Amino acid sequence: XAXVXAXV
Amino acid sequence: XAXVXAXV
DNA sequence: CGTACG
DNA sequence: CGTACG
Ligand SMILES: *C(=O)c1cnc2ccccc2n1
Ligand SMILES: *C(=O)c1cnc2ccccc2n1
Ligand SMILES: *C(=O)c1cnc2ccccc2n1
Ligand SMILES: *C(=O)c1cnc2ccccc2n1
Ligand SMILES: [Mg+2]
Ligand SMILES: [Mg+2]
Repeated sequence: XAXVXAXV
Repeated sequence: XAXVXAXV
């Protein structure tokens, strides 16, 4: 759920 | 994440 | 690095 | 009730 590189 | 009634 | 429902 | 990444 975080999007630091993927945002899912 | 489960969709038993919303599916999110 | 943790968000997302009826 | 539990899922979703590079
Ligand atoms: C977001 O909160 C989140 C949490 N755990 C994960 C595991 C696998 C891929 C994506 C994820 N996203
Ligand atoms: C994004 O592409 C990405 C990849 N690996 C990580 C590891 C831990 C924290 C955040 C990350 N973000
Ligand atoms: C799915 O796995 C999941 C987990 N917890 C939640 C909390 C709030 C809304 C949606 C949710 N979805
Ligand atoms: C779906 O609409 C819905 C509503 N509340 C719940 C509570 C517990 C398990 C599954 C649920 N599904
Ligand atoms: Mg985890
Ligand atoms: Mg929970």
